[PDB]
Amino acid sequence: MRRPTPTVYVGRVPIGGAHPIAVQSMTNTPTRDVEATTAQVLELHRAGSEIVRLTVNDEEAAKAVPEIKRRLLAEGAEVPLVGDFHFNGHLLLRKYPKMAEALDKFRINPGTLGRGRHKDEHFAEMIRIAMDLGKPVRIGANWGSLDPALLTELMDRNARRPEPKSAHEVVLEALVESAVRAYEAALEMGLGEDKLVLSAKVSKARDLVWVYRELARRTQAPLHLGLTEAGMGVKGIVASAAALAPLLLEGIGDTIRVSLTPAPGEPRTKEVEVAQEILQALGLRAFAPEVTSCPGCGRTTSTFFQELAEEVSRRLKERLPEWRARYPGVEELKVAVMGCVVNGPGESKHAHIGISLPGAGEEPKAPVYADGKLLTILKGEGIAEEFLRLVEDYVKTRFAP
Amino acid sequence: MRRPTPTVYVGRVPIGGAHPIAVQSMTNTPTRDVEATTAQVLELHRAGSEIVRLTVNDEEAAKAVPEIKRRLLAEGAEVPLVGDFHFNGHLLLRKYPKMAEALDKFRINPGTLGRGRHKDEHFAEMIRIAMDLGKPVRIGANWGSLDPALLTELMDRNARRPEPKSAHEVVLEALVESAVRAYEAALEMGLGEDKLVLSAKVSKARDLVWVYRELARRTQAPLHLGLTEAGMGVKGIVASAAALAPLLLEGIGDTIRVSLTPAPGEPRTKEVEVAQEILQALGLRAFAPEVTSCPGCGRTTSTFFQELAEEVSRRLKERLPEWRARYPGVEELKVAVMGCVVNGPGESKHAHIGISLPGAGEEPKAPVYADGKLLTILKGEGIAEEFLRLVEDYVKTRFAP
Ligand SMILES: C[C@@]1(CO)OP(=O)(O)OP(=O)(O)OC[C@H]1O
Ligand SMILES: C[C@@]1(CO)OP(=O)(O)OP(=O)(O)OC[C@H]1O
Ligand code: SF4
Ligand code: SF4
Repeated sequence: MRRPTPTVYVGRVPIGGAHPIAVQSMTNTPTRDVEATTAQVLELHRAGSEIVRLTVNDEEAAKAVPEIKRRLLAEGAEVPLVGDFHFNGHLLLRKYPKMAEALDKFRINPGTLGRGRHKDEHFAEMIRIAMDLGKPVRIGANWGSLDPALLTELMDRNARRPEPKSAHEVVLEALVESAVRAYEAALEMGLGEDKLVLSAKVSKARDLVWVYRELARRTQAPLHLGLTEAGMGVKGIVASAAALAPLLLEGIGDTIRVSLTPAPGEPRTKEVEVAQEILQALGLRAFAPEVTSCPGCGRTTSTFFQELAEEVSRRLKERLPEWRARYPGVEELKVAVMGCVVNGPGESKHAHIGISLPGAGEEPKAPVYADGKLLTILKGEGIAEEFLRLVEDYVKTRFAP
Repeated sequence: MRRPTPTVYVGRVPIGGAHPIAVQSMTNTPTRDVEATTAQVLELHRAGSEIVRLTVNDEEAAKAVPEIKRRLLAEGAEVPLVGDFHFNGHLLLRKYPKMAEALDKFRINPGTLGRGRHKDEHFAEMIRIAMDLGKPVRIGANWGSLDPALLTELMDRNARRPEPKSAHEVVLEALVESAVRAYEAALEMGLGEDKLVLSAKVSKARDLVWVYRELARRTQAPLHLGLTEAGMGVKGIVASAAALAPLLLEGIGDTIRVSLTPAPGEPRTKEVEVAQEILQALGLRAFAPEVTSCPGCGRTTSTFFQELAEEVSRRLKERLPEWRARYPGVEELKVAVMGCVVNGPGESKHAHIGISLPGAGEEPKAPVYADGKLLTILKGEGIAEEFLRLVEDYVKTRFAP
């Protein structure tokens, strides 16, 4: 099912149909602040961001990039950096060659190149720089910055149809056309297929699915997939997952970014967490152990069940750094915590290891299952720490080198 | 695209292809606690739960249901109640007819009916009760409680194939077969097509999509769709949305429930919120105004942007009760809050009303767009309260009766 694509290396990270779908993010510190940006790149990388983007918006930002890269390399952090260019990318890349060389990838937006004839020249200049330095490029369209000349073109084509489409449908058409035309122009200039990634983001899920299906049909490039401007909190999380899932299940998408608005004081790493959860939920990557647990209902005996589930989740997170170093494959661990006999044994048998608490009407004992069979039955006090010891014993055996 | 189905009324709430996809939830208080359960049914309903399920697990639970229903009706709360039966449903429904009459729907699990021959008799008894009272039924299979006799049957059929499938694939087959056979048996007994809903839940997203596609092909019934045992926190939210979205976009699903494990002390209403967000993200329902906002990046000028986005989201939530009463259609409101000129004007033009803050390099002014055109430009202090006044003025005009 995975769409075949050429491989594009973003630094040491390969993107494309033969490679795992890469998680990426973008900093939100001012790029001119070397200390703050370096720190956030590191933080994002440590959280799971395999590629990190930073805006390169003005001369002060450009001047900071080589120093950011130097500091990352000094700690052996080889996380690739993507520069995000708008309006003046051709000028910054021309004027600051050390910045152009320090970056691992350039992002161009076909709607933020300039006016009229200037747009093609600016484009060309950026692509020439990339070719000269052997850098990959993302041609990233976004409907928040759609090339107006292209929109008018397609509106006029639409108006000629026997059955014109809606204005909204035409905007989607223009967005795809913008990406596809810029992709083909870059190819025609001599930028290699191993150096082009495409995106074309919109902020509504159903629209994103239409767009990406069209991009995937009309191009061969690896695709950077994300729902732009997803918003805040649960809404932003849900919309992001709902938009990406249909496309990922159809084999479309080579790298993802989750565009969450942080709440004031919420860490910028949250979007990385959500990206990882999307991929893992769909079986496309394994990053860390996970917990399958029922909602609980009036059959569940006390607040113990919710406490135990949370304690297990916490413990897995705490053990992971050590486990990752010792036990190959542990990222695939699935642990169940269940509230009663209705689904508890059966769901637990589908995990690597699971506990079925006794709910209402049951004898006060908790069977524990591993590899689909009864392992033991726990009773009394301290069931949580007993179970967590059995999980540790399980991991040490199952994921032994 | 919506799959056509007969209409099944769950109380006053119609379920099926001609009706909006209904949000449902399940209580987690002990059903025997009348006060606690009534209160939680009300809370869930007020949060958006159009249908509420409660376990009816033992005689004490059964005895409480008529009193719960009576209390709800005394306040004019017509929220339909679904009784969740396992193991002893035939006995409780027989012994407590006032409970059977008080419920609006019975849920049966074909894997929790009993042993051997007893399973068909128990089934039949429950279906007979439902027919006698004119109640609808959900036949709800779950792979945590899969009928073992059916699994063996299908394992033996599998073993005879020239190319047997995996054990995991056979479990999925058995789950679908369990639901389909019980559905057909209920039809054959004389339960009407206007009285049968089906589910067949699994805890892994990709599996849920396979299962529901099969259920949808093989049956005509409205389908209750949910990812069972989704787990806690962001993982549970993401997995739920990722599993449901592909199916909802294909037109499959007539009611949903989100199976989140609450954190200790987290309200049971969170699953309702997530369910609403799934449906609204996909354009299938509109419950309340929403905010489209960028992630912010190093182009964004201060923590003001995140604060403003959050303030707008909060204000919309606070205004909604009044707005819903005054202004028809307001649930469809889309408001944008954007961090800079790159995408700010364009995204704002796609909302009903939006603000584009000035980011780095820009003059300290914030254009505001409404209905796709410039409405005003804000400057100075108090931009948040000015914008929120313009949102109020907008709503009063656009959503006027
Ligand atoms: C930074 C921007 C600029 O176009 O990048 P995109 O890749 O278009 O989209 P997203 O990742 O949602 O980030 C916000 C955008 O403003
Ligand atoms: C209550 C149970 C019982 O089978 O209901 P289902 O509808 O099978 O699934 P879900 O809504 O995930 O709730 C948990 C289950 O244990
Ligand atoms: S497994 Fe038991 S306690 Fe958990 S939600 Fe299902 S019926 Fe309730
Ligand atoms: S709209 Fe501007 S501030 Fe917001 S993420 Fe995009 S480039 Fe950054």
